[PDB]
Amino acid sequence: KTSARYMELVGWLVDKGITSEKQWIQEDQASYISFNAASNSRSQIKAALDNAGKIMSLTKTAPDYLVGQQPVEDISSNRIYKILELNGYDPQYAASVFLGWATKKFGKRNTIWLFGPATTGKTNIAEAIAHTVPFYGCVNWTNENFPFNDCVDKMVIWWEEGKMTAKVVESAKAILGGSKVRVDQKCKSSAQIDPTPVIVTSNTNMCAVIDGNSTTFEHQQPLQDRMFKFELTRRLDHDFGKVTKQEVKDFFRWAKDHVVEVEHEFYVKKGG
Amino acid sequence: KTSARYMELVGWLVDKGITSEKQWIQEDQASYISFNAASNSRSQIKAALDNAGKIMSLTKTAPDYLVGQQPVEDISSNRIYKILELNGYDPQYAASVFLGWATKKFGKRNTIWLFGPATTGKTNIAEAIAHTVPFYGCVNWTNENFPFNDCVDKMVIWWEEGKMTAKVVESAKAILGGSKVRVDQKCKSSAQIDPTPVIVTSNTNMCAVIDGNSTTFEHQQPLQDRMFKFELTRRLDHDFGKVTKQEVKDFFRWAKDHVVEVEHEFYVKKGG
Amino acid sequence: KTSARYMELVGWLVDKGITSEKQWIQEDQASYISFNAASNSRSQIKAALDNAGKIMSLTKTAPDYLVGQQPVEDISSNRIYKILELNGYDPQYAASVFLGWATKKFGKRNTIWLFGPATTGKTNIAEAIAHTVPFYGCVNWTNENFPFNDCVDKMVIWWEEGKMTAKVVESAKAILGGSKVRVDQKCKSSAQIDPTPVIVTSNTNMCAVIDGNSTTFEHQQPLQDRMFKFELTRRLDHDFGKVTKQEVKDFFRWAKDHVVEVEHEFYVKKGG
Amino acid sequence: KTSARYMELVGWLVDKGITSEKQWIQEDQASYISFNAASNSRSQIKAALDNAGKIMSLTKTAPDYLVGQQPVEDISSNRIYKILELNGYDPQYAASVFLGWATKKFGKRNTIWLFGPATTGKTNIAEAIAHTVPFYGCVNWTNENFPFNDCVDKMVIWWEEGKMTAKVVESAKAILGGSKVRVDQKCKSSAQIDPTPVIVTSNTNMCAVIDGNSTTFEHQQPLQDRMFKFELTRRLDHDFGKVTKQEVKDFFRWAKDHVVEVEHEFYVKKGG
Amino acid sequence: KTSARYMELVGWLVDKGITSEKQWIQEDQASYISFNAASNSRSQIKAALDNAGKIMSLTKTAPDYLVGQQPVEDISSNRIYKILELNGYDPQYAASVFLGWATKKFGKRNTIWLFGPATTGKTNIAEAIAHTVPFYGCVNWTNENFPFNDCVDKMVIWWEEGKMTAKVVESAKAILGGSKVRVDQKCKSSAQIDPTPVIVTSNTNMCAVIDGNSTTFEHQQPLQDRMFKFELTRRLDHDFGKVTKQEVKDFFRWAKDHVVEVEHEFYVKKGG
Amino acid sequence: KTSARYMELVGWLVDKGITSEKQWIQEDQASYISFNAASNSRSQIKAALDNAGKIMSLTKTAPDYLVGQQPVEDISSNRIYKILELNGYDPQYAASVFLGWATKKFGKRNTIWLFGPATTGKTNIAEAIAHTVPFYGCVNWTNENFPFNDCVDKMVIWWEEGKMTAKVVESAKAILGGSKVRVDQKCKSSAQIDPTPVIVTSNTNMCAVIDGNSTTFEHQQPLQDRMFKFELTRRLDHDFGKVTKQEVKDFFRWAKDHVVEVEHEFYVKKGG
Amino acid sequence: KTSARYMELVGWLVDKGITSEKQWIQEDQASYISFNAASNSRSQIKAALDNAGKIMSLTKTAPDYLVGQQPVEDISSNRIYKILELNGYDPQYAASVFLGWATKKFGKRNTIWLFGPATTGKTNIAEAIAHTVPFYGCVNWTNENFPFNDCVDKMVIWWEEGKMTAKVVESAKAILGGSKVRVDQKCKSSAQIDPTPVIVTSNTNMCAVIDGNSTTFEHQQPLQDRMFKFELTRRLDHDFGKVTKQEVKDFFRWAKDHVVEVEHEFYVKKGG
DNA sequence: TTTTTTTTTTTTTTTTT
Repeated sequence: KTSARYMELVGWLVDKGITSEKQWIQEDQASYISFNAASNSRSQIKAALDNAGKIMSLTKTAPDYLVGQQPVEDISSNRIYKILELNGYDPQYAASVFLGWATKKFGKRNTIWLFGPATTGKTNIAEAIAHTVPFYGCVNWTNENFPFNDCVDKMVIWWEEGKMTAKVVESAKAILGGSKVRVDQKCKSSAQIDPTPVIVTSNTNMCAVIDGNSTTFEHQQPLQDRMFKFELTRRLDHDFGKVTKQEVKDFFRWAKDHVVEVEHEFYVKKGG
Repeated sequence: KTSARYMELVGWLVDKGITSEKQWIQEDQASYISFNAASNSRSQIKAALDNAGKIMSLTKTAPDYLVGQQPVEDISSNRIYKILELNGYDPQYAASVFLGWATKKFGKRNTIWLFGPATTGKTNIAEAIAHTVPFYGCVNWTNENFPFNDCVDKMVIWWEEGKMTAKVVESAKAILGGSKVRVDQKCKSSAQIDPTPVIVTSNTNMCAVIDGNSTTFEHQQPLQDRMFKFELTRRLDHDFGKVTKQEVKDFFRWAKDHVVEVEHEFYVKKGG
Repeated sequence: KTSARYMELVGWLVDKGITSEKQWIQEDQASYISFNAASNSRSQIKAALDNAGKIMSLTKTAPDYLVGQQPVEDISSNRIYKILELNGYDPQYAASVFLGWATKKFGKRNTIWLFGPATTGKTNIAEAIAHTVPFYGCVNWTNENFPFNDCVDKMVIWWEEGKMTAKVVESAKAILGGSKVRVDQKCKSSAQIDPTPVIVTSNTNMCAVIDGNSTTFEHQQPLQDRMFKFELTRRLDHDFGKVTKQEVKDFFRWAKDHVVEVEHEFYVKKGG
Repeated sequence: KTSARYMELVGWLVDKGITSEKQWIQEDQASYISFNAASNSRSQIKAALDNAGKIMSLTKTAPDYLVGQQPVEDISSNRIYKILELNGYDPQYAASVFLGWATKKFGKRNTIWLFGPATTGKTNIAEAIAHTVPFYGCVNWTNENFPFNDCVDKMVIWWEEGKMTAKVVESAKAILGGSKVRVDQKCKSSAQIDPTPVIVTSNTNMCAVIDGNSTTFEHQQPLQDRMFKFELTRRLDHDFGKVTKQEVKDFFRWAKDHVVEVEHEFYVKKGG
Repeated sequence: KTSARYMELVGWLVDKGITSEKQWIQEDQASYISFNAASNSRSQIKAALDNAGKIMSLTKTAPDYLVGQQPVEDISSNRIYKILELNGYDPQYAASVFLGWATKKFGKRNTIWLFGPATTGKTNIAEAIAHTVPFYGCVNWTNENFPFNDCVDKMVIWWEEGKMTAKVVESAKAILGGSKVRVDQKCKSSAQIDPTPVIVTSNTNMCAVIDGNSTTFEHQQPLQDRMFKFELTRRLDHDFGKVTKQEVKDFFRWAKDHVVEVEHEFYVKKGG
Repeated sequence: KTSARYMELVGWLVDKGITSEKQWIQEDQASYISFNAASNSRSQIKAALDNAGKIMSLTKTAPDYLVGQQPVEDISSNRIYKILELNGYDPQYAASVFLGWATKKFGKRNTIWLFGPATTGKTNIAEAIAHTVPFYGCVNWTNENFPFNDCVDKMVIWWEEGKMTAKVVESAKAILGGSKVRVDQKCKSSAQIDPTPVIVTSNTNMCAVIDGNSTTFEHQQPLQDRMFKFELTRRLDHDFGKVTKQEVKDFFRWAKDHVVEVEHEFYVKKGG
Repeated sequence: KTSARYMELVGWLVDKGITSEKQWIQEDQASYISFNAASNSRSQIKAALDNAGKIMSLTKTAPDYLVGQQPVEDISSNRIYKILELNGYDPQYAASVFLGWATKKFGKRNTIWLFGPATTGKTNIAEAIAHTVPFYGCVNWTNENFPFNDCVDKMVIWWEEGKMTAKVVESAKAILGGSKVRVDQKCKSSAQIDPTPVIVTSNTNMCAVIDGNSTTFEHQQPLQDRMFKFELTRRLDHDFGKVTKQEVKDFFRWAKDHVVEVEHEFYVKKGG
């Protein structure tokens, strides 16, 4: 009276691919109600969801969720196209750089930073990128005792608040080049972080490592060599976002299709 | 077995719009009594009510109950228009601002602050609007530990007590500008907030942020540009309020039928 | 197995209007001991009592089950009128004020404050009134920063002894004129005190406010404008009172049988 | 099912001489093992004992179950007569005083205080009184935060050592005066102490009131008009006392037989 | 069958000389095997042993294990007699004092403080006297946070190292003077104490009181007027002692056979 | 079914060398779905895996898995061989030292301290060795309360970052050299550590002991006497990894085949 | 039901001499997994382990493990002869002293101490003696707050470090001197140690007693004239230790079969 | 046919400190 129920729940979770609570809430609430009525023991469903998430992360990496199964159709049918056109950035070169940074094959280069206002198509694009990947780590400096937290076995590490802290410079340097390092999470819990691309959204400077109560500038060369900086100037307009999933999938497919040459230096010569 | 019963209970809770035990006892009390008699474990009904509320907050909006299916076909039939012409404000402009702040037709601008003593009738209108929306929250800024405690998955955010706190200004600005944000809630909870229309009612100026024990003024530019400020000079009569749901529905219908353009401004003009 | 028992208990609690376990223990004993022997958890009885209290307070009021249909059949059949005449107060004016306080509709005026001897035959009357009505909030000075704690969901509120504090003055000011305001309570919790008619018994200067460690007289004009002062001087005999439900019902009936105009004012002039 | 067992247990606790854990263990020893074997849950027996104690303390006074139906025949039959002769008290006068103090007919003169060493025989009398009635309150002033700890819902209270503070003098004045009032007990809670007759046995002056950090005796007129003081002089002999129960019942019956006039003051006429 | 099994277990624990778990397993071993074969939860045997111990402590007392079963009438039949003769004490007077202190015929005086080395027979004799009785208390003054530990109704209260703390001296005085008292136990436990004979075995002056972190002699007069003094100025030979049950039985028999007079004062006045 | 399923799970854990949950998930993935479809009870599988891990840690060691099963084939063409040849380290001497430190043949010399930059290649080799073996401890120094982590019974104890502490220097010395000491974990329980080969990797000065809140070098003689210090300064190229289990097995087999008389000494000499 | 399982567990624990879960898993792991799969409750196993420990400690001592069960007739051949020749003491005299200390026939003389540098054959012999007997206490001085914590009802008290404290001097005197005494350990816990053999492993200032917050030698005589003290100088080699059980058994048999004269004195002559 | 409760494992604290 429990084996078949657990099997059906695991099958439904694998067929739907749930990652949180509101998702399954707006999806199909009949299975959840049936499970709650049959037994309030949420341990089984929690373990099943954890196993499903682990299998999806360790197997379905970032590119696995980037290559759209449908045809690319056209690149002009996405808001990112006109956004970059108004901002002024190379589409093919930017797509190639993003692919190289997400594939982790570049080596010590695995981090992108943006400098400019948030109204220039930054917050919307960051939210769209975070919502695209099903497993993403939203790291925030809400707890100074442990900065890095939700970012173990994920796909994209979002940095929308503050900058890189100085108390965990080793972890940041290891993640910049796709490496790993044992970092502490909550109270008594040291775990290793796997190679996961990081994207910044905060309107600050990634090089400005916050230490104690000021900024430190001692390892600017490695931070610049392991991170690609994109300057922002010309702001956007009104209602210049609303990035969906089909547009991102088509953009990723187009980027994977045509690939150009990419360098491996800080001073990126954007001239594709 | 219990799956059908749980599905029926969820459907009933969704169609009844229950928000707590009081509403459940007022509406259908037989189901609650039967569930309590069959088993004291209120975990099932609690989870069902939570899921129903989350679904209603993520799907239900304003036209579901704020806009009536049939308009009033007149103007001299509801005390709302009487109180409006007594206070002295633009009817079409006010309706447009209300529809833009509730239905969300722009983005940043998504807040309203109507100041008025306990005699101009604004308090009665605010209480009626709060009672209309069952899934609303009276986020009272009295407790200096967790202010935002009634704005997560709600219909309206009533601000009738207290001004603003300087400790959490980012979350307030994000809620005013229609977007998500993280608030330092409990020790093991801090999710985002869904874009919910916020209406102010306290006589104290909400723009004056309260920091610990002092008042700030530099943080007034965004608080003023992300909302519409209105003032009520003339009072009312002998108990003129207690607006019901039919009156609000008729007013919303009349607005949707007759609405001009919407302007982006903070200081209300002397017209209307 | 227990649905019938739960429904019977709920019906009995709604009929007898029981609010505490002591009342039910004193009244029905067969069903009580039967439920105790059956279910070893008081969750059912607690839920039944909560539902009964909600239906009696939120939906119902007090005079509905307080104004007995059996008139007094004469001018004065007890000693309440004799005590009132010995104290020195307006007859028709006092009756009108009492009817307005019981019904609540004569503007914001809905509170009485007594002052005089510490035993002017009022303690026994207050105790009898509290014992008769099933819903009564006894405001005690147990808490330091949160003195007001027995005013949410109640028919009448009684102020024992001690001067009003300054930590929660807005709640009292709102309850005086029927308004409401959300204030904090224990540790990490804020609620809105439901407006309820309040009566003060402490002869001390209740108009004064205890602010931290001083006596402020600022909150005096609104308190006097929203309340009626009763200056007590001449006391009664030895425990002159013994008010019962029948006496209160007869008084309410004889007062409703003859209603006159009301003179809203703070100073209750004894002469004329 | 368990209704019959619960009814039998209640009847036993009522008319079997069971009031505490030790008393119940000494009464029916096999009943405890039988109840433990029939059910491993002591909640039923705990609730039964609580209900029995409440019914015996609240509604049930004390003399009704401590006044034998047979006279004392001759006053020279117990050690109480010798103690009274050695101390100095009028037979009929003391009997009438005790009757009035136990019946609470004076309205406010329901208090007794003794001013004499422990060697006079006060300790033995207090021990006999405590052993007689099964229930009794024991107020210990060892902790200022919890003055009245053992006296809620009782018939006779015994003041061991220590004096009464000045933080809750109103509670003591209402208890000794034949009234009631909320009193702060443990867990920052407020309990109710009905007019329970109290008797003091310590040798220290009980008139001293500890207010904050001083000793004041302002409460003199009420303490004299609501209590009766008795000064002791002569002591007793080595190994004397050990008052039983039948002797107390016979003495109470003899006192009830001869009832005369009782004065109204603090210093009772020490004569006869 | 539960009641019959409980009664059989109680009878076995009573007629097998069982105190709890240690002695229960020492005397018999098949009881646990039978219990495991019948049931599994040790709560049954725990409650059985608790009830057996409570009954043994209530009914029987000290004399239950003092007088032997077979008369002997001889002073050279035990080692305690030779020890007391070598130390310099009258055998008849010592036996009379022991017989008078065992039954507690004096009342006020029921304690004797012994101060002397261990080679003369102090710690060994104390441990033998403590183990002679099945239920005994060990109020070892080792933790300032725990005044009286094991001593809730016992036959003999053995005191080893440590002195009474200036905070619960009244409880010790009442226990020594044949009376009860309430002493705080653990964080959530506190029971009274029954008048049980107490014997000290401190190597120093036990009359001293431990006040906070110093020594004070405030309660020395009561301890001197209610307790005798014993000094061990001599020393016995090596390889001696062993106070079995037959020795104590013969000693008590000889004491009861030879009864004289006992004096009451500070020092030990061996006059009889 | 329960016993058979538990036995099958234990056998699978012993065969596949399961240690954690994610490992078994990635390994025998069909077993998880089979157990979910058969029943719902993760406690059984958790206990089985815990018992299997405990057995493997208490019975197995390092040489049980370090020994290969076929010829080493490569002698100096592999990546590790090329790195060792370019670093100027003795191949045979290094292999003999590793065999003596892992196989426990040295006994008194079972500690290695690698000092130098991070790009030398020691960090990557240590991480690969830790990830290859199943059970392994990560004794880090992130908190000042838990000096050790999961080192109790393991194959290799990797010291990523941090330095030795002072509150428990005996435990660290016993874990490194191979002594004994009863370590005390939290305030609940504790346990010792089994002689497991420890390998250090932190580039910081490991000899710097953290005493309270300062740096002390008093506990350096034990390390100098029972530990070889190797200065790893010669950096490598740019991410030179690609380490498998077959290569490590071949290297261990070649080392075992080429073993002579290892020279014991703190500072590394020119014997290469 | 569980009678057969309990009997089987008791028989296995008595046969294999199991003293904990580790020993049970090492001797017979099949029954452990069988019981874990056929029953989740551990009450039966806990009771069996407690009974085994009681039977092995209470009804045992030191000499019980002296004369081995297998004759070997070994004298000078194992590492014991080498350690004796390196320490500089008479083998026959040392064996006789060890036998006398294990049998406890010298009254106060019941302890052995051996001073030396560090790894001078003392730690090896200490660890061998600790691992020989399956039941013993490891009174580690890692927590000076509770020294004598794990040694109650044991066979050998191992002292691998720390020094002698003044807070538990009575227990140490009773153990080394052969007596019994109760001492308070943790919060609400008293332990009584019996005359149990003690073996020291460290070479610290054992004579210096830690009193309050400093060192004192007040117990010079009680700590000197109560045990046999010896001095060492010549150390050993590397990997030349780890005394097994066969050598210890042979030495014990040789000492039991070869007994000479033992002089009662602390300052033992250098060379028996 | 016939039930329908074996303990359904009815669900569990606050603690573990």
